[PDB]
Amino acid sequence: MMVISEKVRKALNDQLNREIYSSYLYLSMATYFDAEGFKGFAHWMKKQAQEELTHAMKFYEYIYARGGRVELEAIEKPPSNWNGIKDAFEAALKHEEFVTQSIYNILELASEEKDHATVSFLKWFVDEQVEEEDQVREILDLLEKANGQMSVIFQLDRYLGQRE
Amino acid sequence: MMVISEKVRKALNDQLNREIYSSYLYLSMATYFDAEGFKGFAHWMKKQAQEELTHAMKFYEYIYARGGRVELEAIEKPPSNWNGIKDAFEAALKHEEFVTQSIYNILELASEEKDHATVSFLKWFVDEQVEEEDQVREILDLLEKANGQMSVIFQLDRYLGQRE
Amino acid sequence: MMVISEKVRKALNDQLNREIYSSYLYLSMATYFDAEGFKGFAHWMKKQAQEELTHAMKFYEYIYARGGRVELEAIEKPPSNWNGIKDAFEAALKHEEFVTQSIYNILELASEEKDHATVSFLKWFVDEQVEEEDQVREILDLLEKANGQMSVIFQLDRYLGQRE
Amino acid sequence: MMVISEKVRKALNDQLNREIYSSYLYLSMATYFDAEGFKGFAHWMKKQAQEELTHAMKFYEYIYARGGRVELEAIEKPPSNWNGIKDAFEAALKHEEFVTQSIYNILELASEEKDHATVSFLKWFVDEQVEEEDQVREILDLLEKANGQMSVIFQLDRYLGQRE
Amino acid sequence: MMVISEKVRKALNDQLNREIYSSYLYLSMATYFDAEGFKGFAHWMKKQAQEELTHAMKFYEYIYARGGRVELEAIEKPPSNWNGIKDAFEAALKHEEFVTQSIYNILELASEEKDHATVSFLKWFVDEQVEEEDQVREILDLLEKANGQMSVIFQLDRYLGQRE
Amino acid sequence: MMVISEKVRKALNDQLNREIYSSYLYLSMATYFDAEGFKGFAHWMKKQAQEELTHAMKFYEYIYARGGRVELEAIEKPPSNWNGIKDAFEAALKHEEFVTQSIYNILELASEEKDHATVSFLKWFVDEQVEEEDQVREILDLLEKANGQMSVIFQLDRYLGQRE
Ligand SMILES: CCCCCCCCCCCCCCCCCCCC
Ligand SMILES: CCCCCCCCCCCCCCCCCCCC
Ligand SMILES: CCCCCCCCCCCCCCCCCCCC
Ligand SMILES: [Fe+3]
Ligand SMILES: [Fe+3]
Ligand SMILES: [Fe+3]
Ligand SMILES: [Fe+3]
Ligand SMILES: [Fe+3]
Ligand SMILES: [Fe+3]
Repeated sequence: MMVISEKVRKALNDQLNREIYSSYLYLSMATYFDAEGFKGFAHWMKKQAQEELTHAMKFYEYIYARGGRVELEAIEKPPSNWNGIKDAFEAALKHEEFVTQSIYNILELASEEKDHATVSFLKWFVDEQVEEEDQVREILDLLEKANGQMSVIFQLDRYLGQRE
Repeated sequence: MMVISEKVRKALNDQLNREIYSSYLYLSMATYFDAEGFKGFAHWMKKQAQEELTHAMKFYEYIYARGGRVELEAIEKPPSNWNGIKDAFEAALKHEEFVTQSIYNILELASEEKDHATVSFLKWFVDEQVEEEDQVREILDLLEKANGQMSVIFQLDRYLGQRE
Repeated sequence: MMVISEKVRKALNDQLNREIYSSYLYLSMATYFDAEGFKGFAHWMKKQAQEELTHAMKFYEYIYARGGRVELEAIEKPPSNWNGIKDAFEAALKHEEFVTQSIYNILELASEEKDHATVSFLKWFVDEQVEEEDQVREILDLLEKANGQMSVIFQLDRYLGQRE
Repeated sequence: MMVISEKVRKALNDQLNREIYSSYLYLSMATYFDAEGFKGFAHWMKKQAQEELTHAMKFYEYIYARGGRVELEAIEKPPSNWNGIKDAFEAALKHEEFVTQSIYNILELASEEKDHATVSFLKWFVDEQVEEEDQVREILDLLEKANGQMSVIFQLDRYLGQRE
Repeated sequence: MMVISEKVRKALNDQLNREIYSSYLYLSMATYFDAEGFKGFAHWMKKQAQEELTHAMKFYEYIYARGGRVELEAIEKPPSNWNGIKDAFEAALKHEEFVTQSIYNILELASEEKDHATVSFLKWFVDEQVEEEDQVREILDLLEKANGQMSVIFQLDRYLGQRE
Repeated sequence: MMVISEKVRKALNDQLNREIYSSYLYLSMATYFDAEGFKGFAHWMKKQAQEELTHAMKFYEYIYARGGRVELEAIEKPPSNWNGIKDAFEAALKHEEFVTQSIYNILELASEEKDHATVSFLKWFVDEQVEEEDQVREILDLLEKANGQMSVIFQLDRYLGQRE
């Protein structure tokens, strides 16, 4: 039987679906970059999309480990175009900060319910979000320095296209 | 410039989104098998979901190679429950036969337009569909022979849980 | 259930039986070459007979993959006497060209029915028949040049006897 | 020149053709097992068909070694269906016992003619027939013990499917 | 004797000669890049010329495999001057798209004649042309982004000069 | 700036174009040998065609090293048929002797102009032409000894077909 509350189960399932959307949004940013011919930025976003799916499956396996079940929900259509390289990465940063706040909300729900197992499980994501946000902020700072000069933006398309 | 027609680009983009849905459907079947305690069947379905993502990305890269762009659409909520193991695999077979017909329709459209590049590209998917349909039919035949015997269902769950 | 039509299943089953006969014909050619004391030509024909069985089994496995069944039919007695070495290889070429036309007829039937899976499956055989015909044409050209000279025919016997 | 009698040559050639039919019969049993969805039993029968061809070719090479020639005859249509797994293997046992008696008849004929070379050649087949018959009896014993339990028949299908 | 029609043989021979011209055109592009001091772009074009010769020899061997013969025709003088790097690669792209259409025309002729062997042979070039066009489009996108900045064009010259 | 005279540059460019024609001529001889069924002689001629391209590219790189430019000219249609194997190799010998005299004419022009760099560059070709002529003379001597004797011509075809 399920040892998380239905309310914590719902919060975790909601977050799983949010991570699925995150993966889909980053794939959409990849489609935009590929349409604009930045094959390295697109590669970076495809890798990010794969990473978000691993987040979703961590939520999946935790839900089942606590006796719950996962219900997949409809996936909203992501935006398909951005008003520039900066516009896309600013959207990514805004999205990741929203994901961080969502995880925070689950953590406090679990803590109020004295569900220490879920509180502890979420630590990994708190720490991971620190890094996700930082990587996007670093990219945005580089884009600010480039100031639209393609001499430099070529170098950064090439470097992010190196992501493993 | 785009060297596929807009109608062929649309058909290919539609199929990419269909493959994304397929992946999500197989993930949902995994949520069902895991809820029912069949971790080997669930494992098989997670592997199948990943395979469907590789199909989607094959369409993605071909579309860009012909000068088109991809637009991701909303993904419909899949079913979450089946009336038993057979019911789920029968749903999988019906879905794969629908995917095959979808591929056939693109092939016939591209052939009507004398788009030999797209006709040739689609051959890989025709052959792959033969294999996917056959593997599900094989599982259904084994389940029919098992006739609900848990000894045999345990053995098959093991076997499918070994999928690489 | 069977997802090829009965007319296509019958065409494929007919061709499987045709490939069995091909194997048997080449074994009969081996009996002739061995009776004439050309063990290298006989070796080549025994290898060709084994190759034809691999063709039959490719049809076999495709038929089952599409939900059909194979029915083996009577095997006609092959000829056992030829006028000479070149006449045997000329008969081989005529047989392979007949096999190619038989395959073409299946492809055109499948295409009429929009059975794209079977059309795609048969491509391997179209390409292979090009090679089968060409290898016999090459041997026939060498035998025409030899012009019955037993010195040269012995060299060709030793060379064909090296077939792997 | 031929140093076997024509009667012994005919007996050996008749047996070569019997071995060709044996191979074809076992391939037909494979068509039945594959239609019934027992891919391991079918695999065993495909291996047996290849073994029977090695028997035919041992007769072939001996006939030529004694200065005779081989004449291939029409091959009769084998049965395509059996009333079940045990029915098919009972047919296989009856066939192999008929093959053994046929070999015995050649041996007795050659002995009457004081053709010691052929009597000695046939000892390999006498000994091999002991093993062929015994392997079928062992499978029939296993099927008798299984008594139609699919739990056990799955085991036997996988075990026979491991045949090298 | 020839098993392609004279019309299909002439279409294939015409294409072989077109592939020879393609090779010569790319060598001429190398003469331009070397005159402009871009040794890496020139290296890329020398490698491309060699690849075009392999295309010509594939047509050569297929014509002979179907019993035809090759007749080499005069090769027209290629252009030797372009208005810049991007202009040369735009010419390469236009040339490759013309080559693709030429191949399509042969494919449609062969299909009209039910020459399934030749249609199938041409599939390889259909797929290869997809790749050739895409590789030139990728180079054109890089040159577009470079926007005449010699900093980037030096790097691109080195990179293309590494072609194996 | 160009440090060869225009007259020497034109002589070298003319010779580069002559070497291209040489390559094409030897490919045409290959088309003849393949039409006649002598795949070893054809192989030898294909290897010779590639060797002539290496000659052309040695002229190419020297022209650029001295500040000149290469202009590729139209290639004349080579003969496609010869009155036999010996006729083809006699034509090859006559061609190579013509090439040697052409190189000599460049050397004498450069010496008149005291262009010691070009005189020295051409020594490699003087020495190479000695070998080019000698290998064809050797083949012609073998063919004279063979005297149309097909037994011997087979041996010569296989030997020339081993060319690396
Ligand atoms: C290389 C880009 C990968 C594609 C990312 C797609 C993002 C949206 C996909 C929707 C979800 C589909 C189901 C995926 C389940 C994966 C489960 C296996 C373990 C990761
Ligand atoms: C040493 C060379 C051996 C050549 C043997 C070729 C025999 C050809 C006879 C064909 C007709 C009988 C076919 C029987 C079925 C064989 C199935 C084998 C694959 C499983
Ligand atoms: C770096 C080398 C570049 C050389 C390109 C030359 C293209 C000129 C075309 C002329 C054709 C001559 C015949 C060549 C036949 C070669 C056949 C064998 C090799 C595939
Ligand atoms: Fe995430
Ligand atoms: Fe798929
Ligand atoms: Fe065949
Ligand atoms: Fe036997
Ligand atoms: Fe090409
Ligand atoms: Fe030369």
